Amino acid sequence: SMIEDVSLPSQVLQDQRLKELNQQLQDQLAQQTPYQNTKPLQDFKHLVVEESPCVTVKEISLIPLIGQSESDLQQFNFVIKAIKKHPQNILGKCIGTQSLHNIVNYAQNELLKKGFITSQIVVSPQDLNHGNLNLSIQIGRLNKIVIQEGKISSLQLKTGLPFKAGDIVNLKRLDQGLENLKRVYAVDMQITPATAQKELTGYSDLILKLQALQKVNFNLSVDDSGNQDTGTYMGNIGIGINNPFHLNDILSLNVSHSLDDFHESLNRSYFISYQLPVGYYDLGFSYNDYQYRQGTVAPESGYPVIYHGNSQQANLNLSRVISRSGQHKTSVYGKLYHKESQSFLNDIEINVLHRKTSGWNLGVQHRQYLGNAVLDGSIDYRRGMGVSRAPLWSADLRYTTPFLLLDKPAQYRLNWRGQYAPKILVPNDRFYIGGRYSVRGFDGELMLSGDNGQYVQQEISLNAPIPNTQFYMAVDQGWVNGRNSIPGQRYLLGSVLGLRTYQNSFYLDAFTGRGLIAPDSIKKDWVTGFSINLSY
Ligand SMILES: CCCCCCCCOCCOCCOCCOCCO
Repeated sequence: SMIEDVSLPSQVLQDQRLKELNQQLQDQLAQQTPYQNTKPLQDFKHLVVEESPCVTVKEISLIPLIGQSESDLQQFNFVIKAIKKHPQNILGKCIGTQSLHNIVNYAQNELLKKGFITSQIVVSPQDLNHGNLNLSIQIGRLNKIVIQEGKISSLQLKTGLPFKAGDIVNLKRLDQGLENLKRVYAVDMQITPATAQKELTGYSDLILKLQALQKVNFNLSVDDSGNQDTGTYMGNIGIGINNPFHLNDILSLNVSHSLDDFHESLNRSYFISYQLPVGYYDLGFSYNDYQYRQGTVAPESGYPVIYHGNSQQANLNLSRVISRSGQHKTSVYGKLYHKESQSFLNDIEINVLHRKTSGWNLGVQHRQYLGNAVLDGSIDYRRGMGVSRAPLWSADLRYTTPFLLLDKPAQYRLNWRGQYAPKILVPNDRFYIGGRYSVRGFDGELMLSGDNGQYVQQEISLNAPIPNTQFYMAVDQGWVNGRNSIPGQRYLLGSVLGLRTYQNSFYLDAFTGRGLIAPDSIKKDWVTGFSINLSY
């Protein structure tokens, strides 16, 4: 007997659409604007200079101020570490007033490097009488979080901000907490000195002005893509609920209906996503329900042959920011997933196509800023069971930058996704190319596939003379290789030209494309696509 999932095309397109949807929801979360706060005024190539009166330093130490425990100072030994590490070998040199000023400025830049923007390196110059350079730290702390405007529960502050009153002010934790609050608020954050009767000297007040974002958001989309003969028609209802349980949380709902004339299929899809932050951590869970019907409902033969089936997927996600700055953000994550799928023929179940799978994902993601350019990507390791240690490597890379093109503002965009499988994969685990999600300019009725694969999408958009409009041209490329692939059919090259416009909560995206290079079994026909969305 010949085993066959006649629905494999519709399920591949659903997975690609699911991945695109999850990326768009993650991209909706506002990040902190990039900056370069640790800006060296003077480069510190040479701190020691030849000076009129100087003292020979024989010890560089960090010395507690009044009321400072040495556990408080243990966190700041990197300041003295950096001093002693400097290739000018400060220890044993003759230090006058100008070099001492430079050594202090260097240790303060190092303080700002690690994010302590309200702390200050001071010198206790009395012990220089004995050749001892003794540094001290004015530890700047947080006195009060002040909500000048907007409502926020005490629990929201505790879970969204990884810091509390009385902690040491660090810009990495301020930015993290600010990003968590910007999921549900428009946020204004200011640092001011704390006042006592008329100041608290070592303390700061965090002034927050909050304005809640629209609680309920709707997105209705219709898409009509295909070739000049056949096409697919999609309808999407997206609902975004903002801060429903007052936990800086976001709940997303999506219902999709599709009519694919390429595979004479009808598809419905339900998707729910919940996400809440806990300081540097992030918790998420999602669920997808997918159903299809395939065949001719009223055939000429009088023998109706309908293939239909359902598929469910549940996911639990946990990620933690491990490193961040004004120009980068890095996090590690772990996923737990369970999948279940069954197929039918005229309401009779095909037993050998009943599939339950489960497994876990481990990965790391990074985002990097330089100027107005954004670079972000991830690498993922997956392992899943069946009914057997099937390892899958996944990777992602995206790059965006503005640039001038014939003296008009423009944007360049590159999307790259790659998959490497050491072992044989089942059909659904393969990497597919050709269609709106993998290589544009192809209709997707026939896709190339391999156990290993990668595509790179490239696109340039320029502003139209009309406001809130832009033209774009795109060139995409796909590659498949490894098992489940046959040579000579391993490459796709498509091109797309189109336009996009936004008219007062109405978004249009239309493109016409064609396949440039393809194996003989691929049509290289002309394709069109029209997308309309309404948010309110
Ligand atoms: C440590 C592994 C991280 C994940 C890497 C997966 C991306 C590797 O994809 C390889 C698939 O290549 C298919 C054919 O490639 C031909 C073109 O190659 C030129 C660019 O490498």
